[PDB]
Amino acid sequence: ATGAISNLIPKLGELLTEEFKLHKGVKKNIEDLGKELESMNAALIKIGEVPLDSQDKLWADEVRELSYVIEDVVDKFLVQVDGIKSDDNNNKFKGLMKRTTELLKKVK
Repeated sequence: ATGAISNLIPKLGELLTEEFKLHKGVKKNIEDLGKELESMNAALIKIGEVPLDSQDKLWADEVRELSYVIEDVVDKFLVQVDGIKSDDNNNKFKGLMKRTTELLKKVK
């Protein structure tokens, strides 16, 4: 037999494609939100030059509430990204590669 290599090839292919779909989906979501926050930031700067009513005050509170909501989602994403970098299973690559390369040295 060839060990688990026959089973490993389609699993790595499944992992490669699913990781690629996840990256592109997350990358697009962050960029699309960043585009709208930059557009909102530019609009709020133009309004700051205007010499406001109660509706402006209410919408200012809605802007502040949205900032909290987005900041919470982004801060927790940064924490999870930091955790994946320090993850135990994610750090096993270098340990497997060292054993993999040393065995392939004996081949050639």
